[PDB]
Amino acid sequence: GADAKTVQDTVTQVIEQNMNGIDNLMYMSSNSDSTGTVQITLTFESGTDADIAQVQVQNKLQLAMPLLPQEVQQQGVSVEKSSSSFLMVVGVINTDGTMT
Amino acid sequence: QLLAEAAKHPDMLTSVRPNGLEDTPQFKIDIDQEKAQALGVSINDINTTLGAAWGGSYVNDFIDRGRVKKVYVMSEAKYRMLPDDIGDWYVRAADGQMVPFSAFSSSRWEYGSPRLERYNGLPSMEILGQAAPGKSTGEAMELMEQLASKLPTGVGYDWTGMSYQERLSGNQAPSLYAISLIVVFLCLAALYESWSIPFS
Amino acid sequence: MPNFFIDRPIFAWVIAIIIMLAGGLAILKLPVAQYPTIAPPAVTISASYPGADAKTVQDTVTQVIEQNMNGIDNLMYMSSNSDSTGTVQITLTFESGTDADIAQVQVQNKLQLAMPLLPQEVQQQGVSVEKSSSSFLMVVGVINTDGTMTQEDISDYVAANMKDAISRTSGVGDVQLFGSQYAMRIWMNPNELNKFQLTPVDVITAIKAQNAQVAAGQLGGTPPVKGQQLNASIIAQTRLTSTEEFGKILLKVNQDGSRVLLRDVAKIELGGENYDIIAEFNGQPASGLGIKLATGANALDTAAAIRAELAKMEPFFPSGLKIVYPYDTTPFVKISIHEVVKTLVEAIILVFLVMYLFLQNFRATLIPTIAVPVVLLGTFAVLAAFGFSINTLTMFGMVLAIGLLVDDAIVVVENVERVMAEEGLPPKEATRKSMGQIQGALVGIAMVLSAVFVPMAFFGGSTGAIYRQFSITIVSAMALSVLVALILTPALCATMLKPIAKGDHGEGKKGFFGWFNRMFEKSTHHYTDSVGGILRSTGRYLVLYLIIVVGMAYLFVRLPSSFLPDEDQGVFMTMVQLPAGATQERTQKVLNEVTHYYLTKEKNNVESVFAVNGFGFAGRGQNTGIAFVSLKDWADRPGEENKVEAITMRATRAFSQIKDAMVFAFNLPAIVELGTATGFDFELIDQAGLGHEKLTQARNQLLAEAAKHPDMLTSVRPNGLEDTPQFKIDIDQEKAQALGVSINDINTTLGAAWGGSYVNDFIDRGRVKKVYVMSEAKYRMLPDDIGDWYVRAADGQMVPFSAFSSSRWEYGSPRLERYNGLPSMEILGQAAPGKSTGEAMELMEQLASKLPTGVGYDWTGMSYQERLSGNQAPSLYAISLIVVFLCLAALYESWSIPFSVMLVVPLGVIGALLAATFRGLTNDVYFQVGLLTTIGLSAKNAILIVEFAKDLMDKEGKGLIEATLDAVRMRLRPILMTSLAFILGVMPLVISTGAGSGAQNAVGTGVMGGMVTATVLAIFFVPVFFVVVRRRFS
Amino acid sequence: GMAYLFVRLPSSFLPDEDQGVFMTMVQLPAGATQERTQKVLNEVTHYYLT
Amino acid sequence: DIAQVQVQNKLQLAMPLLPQEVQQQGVSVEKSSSSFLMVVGVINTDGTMT
Amino acid sequence: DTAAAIRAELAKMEPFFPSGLKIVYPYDTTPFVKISIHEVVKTLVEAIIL
Amino acid sequence: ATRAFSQIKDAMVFAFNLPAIVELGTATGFDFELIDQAGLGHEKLTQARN
Ligand SMILES: N[C@@H]1CCN(C[C@H](O)COc2ccc(Cl)c(Cl)c2)C1
Repeated sequence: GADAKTVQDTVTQVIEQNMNGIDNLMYMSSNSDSTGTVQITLTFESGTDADIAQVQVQNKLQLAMPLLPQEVQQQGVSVEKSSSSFLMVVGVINTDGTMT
Repeated sequence: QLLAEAAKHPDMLTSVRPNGLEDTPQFKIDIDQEKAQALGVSINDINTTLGAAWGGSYVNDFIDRGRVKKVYVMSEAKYRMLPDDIGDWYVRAADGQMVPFSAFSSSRWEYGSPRLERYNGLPSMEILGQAAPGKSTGEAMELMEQLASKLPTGVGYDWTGMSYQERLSGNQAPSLYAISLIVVFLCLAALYESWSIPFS
Repeated sequence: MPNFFIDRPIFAWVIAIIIMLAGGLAILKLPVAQYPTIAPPAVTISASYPGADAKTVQDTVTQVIEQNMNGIDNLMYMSSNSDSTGTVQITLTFESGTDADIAQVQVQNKLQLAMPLLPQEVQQQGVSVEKSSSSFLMVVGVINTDGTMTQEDISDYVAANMKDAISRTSGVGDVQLFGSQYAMRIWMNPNELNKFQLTPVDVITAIKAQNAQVAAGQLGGTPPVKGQQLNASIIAQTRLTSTEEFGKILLKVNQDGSRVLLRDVAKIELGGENYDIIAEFNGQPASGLGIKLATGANALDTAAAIRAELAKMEPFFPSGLKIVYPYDTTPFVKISIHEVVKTLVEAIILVFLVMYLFLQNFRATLIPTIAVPVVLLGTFAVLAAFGFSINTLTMFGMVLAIGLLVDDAIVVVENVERVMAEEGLPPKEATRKSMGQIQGALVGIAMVLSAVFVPMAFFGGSTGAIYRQFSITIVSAMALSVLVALILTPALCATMLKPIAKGDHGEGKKGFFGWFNRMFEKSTHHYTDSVGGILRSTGRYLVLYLIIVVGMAYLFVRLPSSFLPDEDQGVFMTMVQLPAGATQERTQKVLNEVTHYYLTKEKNNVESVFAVNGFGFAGRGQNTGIAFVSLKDWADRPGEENKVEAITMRATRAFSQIKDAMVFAFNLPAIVELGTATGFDFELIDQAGLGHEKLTQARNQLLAEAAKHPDMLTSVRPNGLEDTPQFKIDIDQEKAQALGVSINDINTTLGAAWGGSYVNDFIDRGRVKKVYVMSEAKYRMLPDDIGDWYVRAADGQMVPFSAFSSSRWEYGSPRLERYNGLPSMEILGQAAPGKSTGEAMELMEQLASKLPTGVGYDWTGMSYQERLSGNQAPSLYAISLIVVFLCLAALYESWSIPFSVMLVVPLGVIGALLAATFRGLTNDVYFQVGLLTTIGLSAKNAILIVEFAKDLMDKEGKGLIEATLDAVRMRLRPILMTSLAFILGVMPLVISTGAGSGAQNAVGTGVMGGMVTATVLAIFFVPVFFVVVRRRFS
Repeated sequence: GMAYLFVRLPSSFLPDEDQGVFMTMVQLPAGATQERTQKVLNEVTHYYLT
Repeated sequence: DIAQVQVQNKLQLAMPLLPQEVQQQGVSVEKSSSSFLMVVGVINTDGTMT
Repeated sequence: DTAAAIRAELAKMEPFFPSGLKIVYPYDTTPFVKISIHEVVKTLVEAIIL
Repeated sequence: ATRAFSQIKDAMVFAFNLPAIVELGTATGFDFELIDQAGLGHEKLTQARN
């Protein structure tokens, strides 16, 4: 329930302020949505240990966690290895038409 | 301006589009707190009413067929669509009187970005496009950066994702060729014990 | 193998080219830092609970966090401090080699699960887990020369405009703001609050209600009606933005209709989140950014990038804003690296000069000039491969290994030239014969030097980390030198050297060179005659060798020990400690006096003073302060009296006359990450819940007992604060209930007024900033001001604090310490002069054994490492001796001949000690590694002599005495010329007196003395050992 | 001639393949509702299936 | 180590949703064997402690 | 190694125990491991002798 | 011990030795899981297990 500008000021900038100084970080791209979502991707160099990169990103994020609004902590800020492409889509239909 | 310039080159660039959303209108609600206190309606009650009715409020969990699921309270659609539906929602006062939102609230229209993007910590916008049939992606990137060089001051560019890898490969190709040639030359000199055969 | 490359010079050239390319790539890619990771990994948990004393923080925060630090791997120990400023710091120290990231994430995760157990205020302020095992690469301060900006303004500007871009700079690992952003400060007036029957609770509630973000919803949101066309997001109450908006917050409306706003009962401004620390640069308000170097980064490049970025920022600064560098050790690092590189280059040039002086051949002099740089580049490549960086330890290790490198090159080239000038063979066959003579000896020397230097890498702890740099560097350089001596150098000798006649020893030359040749020939004849005379009476010289060994033991025992020399790094520190209960103003006056002294009485030596009033060492309060004094360039400070040593002692002597303040000026440690080399660190543990008072009594008893042993223990002092007066408020709860006053309101009013309360955030210029409500300073200074504060009752009447509470003065700890989860007190000391640290620790343990029941002890810091690595050296060096003996037996095919080599070890060592004894140096790391290199060179010379003698005895019918004489004759020249080259190369280090002169002198003095005595003694002691051994076992 | 050919040869990264699947992105103007997007999506589905 | 890190990174998302009483007791994430390495008991020979 | 560290910690604690308190090891499999490995070493030595 | 404790009518009492490796268990044993995978409930799962 927050504007993109407000969530960017309260969440995105605060988080990405401390995302510098991480090993083998090629670049970073973030976006802030009108629904209050903040999505920050840190792309590292090829051959980097993704587990170590995730641990370092967690270590850098925990410095900013107290500076985020209480509702953000309540919703939970997740740090995890990510991919940008779907391996597959598994759809489910109803051949009888009885299910909406 | 960059997109307009890119549209002028249909023979090289195709389907050049921005990977983002245009600025959307937003409905600003101004809740006057002193009027609410004068009418005897708590500000927390007003906030809860507005958020729950229009935005939906997650209350707590229940059990559906043995699975924990969420319970949501939200306004029915017909009372939630248009800006003039705000008047149908009332809030009880300390004395039990039901006060309308119009009695203590006003509204207006503004504009704002629904999705703000940043690259390397600076505001940015992502653009997507293809190379026209018969053209390569390298030529497309060359034309794109040529067009971007003619933008106002303080507006730079960069390549990301696939284009970043393509740029890196192109940049490091000549050094790869030189190093491989030197390695083969040294290997030949070592094996055949001569500087003549390596050069020949 | 040498024969393979003599016939294939181009293949050897290809190998050399590959080594050179690898070394160049490493040099372009190696990281550069002053020192490597020496301290054990350490993780600090910092939390703040504003307005609380040490005991409140300890009971509500420190103990709760400590009780949940379980299941974390490789933890050596844990310590914690809880200060009267409301701050708790918990340092967890892990075993060396522990992954810092894994330890940090484990600590943070165990703290995540303990977060719900902490007070809501601690959770709101946030608990930060950081890696404290590193130090600042640089400090960039920002001042205003116009006086238009306060400290808070400069800090806010730095946070908003400078910090982000500096953080984005390449090679920057962490940026810490020396200040804080703006905060919405609400300074409440108790009189005005009582006028309108308001309390701080009302202000907090109003701020929370009227400064918030409310989720509103969405127009046409899903699920929509069947004909919806418009979808828009609804915006509602948002955070306030300016002081005007906060001042307009409405607290109440009176019956007459007059409105009470926040501006009426409080002053609204943009201040700082905290006011404990006041930073000044030469008396002007200042902020700053501390910049830490990233892992694997180049310090010089990072500093250059930071300075370039600051220059880019400069044109956009407000009028009067200026950038300064209060603490910058990067110039010291640059000058040190330059000095080491220059030392290497001049060593190569001096080797060239000695080659030309002795051989009188130009193409002979080129061969070492090609070999040595190749070995150095290969060493750089090897260091890059093993994940090492270019630091002081590795660079000085390379400097030390120059001796062995030049020795190998000189041995090969000189032996080839000698064969050419004796047998008259052309270069190729002479090179073949020389390599056939020396190849096995070179391989054995490689094995022996590996045995000598590898055991250094297996020491434990921080000292082990320091000796592993030297071990790896010197071992890699030695291995590459030996490989080059078998691959490239023989090929160069075969391809480049011109033929020499069968009997040309240079006497036919004219000028200086002919005279030099004749002089050296007659000197060699005299030396051989004297050696024969010695071998006729070996017993007297065996007695002399026993005397030498006894003197070596004498000097080794009486040589003081140390870790690293102190350096004049262009900066030092001055700590001021005022009496308990002193305020910020008094500490500021003391700091201003210190700054005036430094900028007037030392204006030719001091560039700036960075006075930080608010925290010092082992404490943080209004009665402590620290000043960071930066010195001018070493070029501008010529002479002994203008260095950090003399300047600091003069400053301390001048400050000794300051009253009501203990002020001490001192130099930085060699490695700031560890304040080691200050004796022993001791922990006195409350093991039975005795309490703070009984622990204080036990500590006092221990200190009194320690004072009774001045001959063993010196300056045994507590590393903490004594109990200070505290103002106790006893709230009578029955009275509070009787008058209708809730205890929650009473406590909230008291804490918010006198301690300050963080309420919520607000958006200033697109940044979140905290909102604080505190009493205006006028009304929270003295006990009487307690009577100015009222609390509203349920009946609506404002009751004063005097109606339901009494007050008194008690004593309490302003700083509570814990070690390994138990209450503790830290005691620092050092052994008396002439006493070792181990025996001082033993006496401390004996004294502690007689302390009251329930009081234990532990050793932390450097004492813990000393107990870990105390007995390692003798065992590893016994293994080294055994391996060296086995390698020598393999080389010589004899069980006894090895001894004739192994006896050379004292001959060099004694000299080093003498050089260390006369110059006043100590047994530090540099001295020990230089001693090892001298031992290696002496062993190399003895090995070559014994190899030549035994080859003469075996492959020819020459006798023991005749073979020994001919061997010493053949080996005299290379020994002398190598010793001359190395001594001349290390002369600058001995004579150095500028920047980095401490380490340079430590490295050079021992090397000089050991080389001189080894060259003088071995040349007629090794033949004695060989002859005696061959006579006994035959 | 080799240098001339090298300089004029266009560059890319990897050839595009026919993987049996592709995507179609649809973006309506700002403020458009789910029903209009569904209408546009129904058109795209019709195109591919007719 | 990494398994525990990932498990706790997923658990801190659920932690806010757990009952406050559960949080006050302390949720623990551990990586240990299912069997006791040892049992260290404590008695009072004097019999003066319960 | 963990058992040895635990024993060292208990040895550190023991001097400060209240009078009568005493530690026991009702369940420790370490002695079995020690004796088994020692027995295998003894069999190796005896095999060399034989 | 098991034969003697079989006479205890108040409880199921079994004495047992641990295996060489605790986790491996018995070489002829199997561990089986019956899953309620249609939202049947606890009672229907109990009936299926019976
Ligand atoms: N955050 C507070 C506020 C102000 N800030 C001052 C810093 O203490 C700067 O003082 C120095 C200067 C040099 C070094 Cl090397 C170090 Cl460690 C500290 C502290």
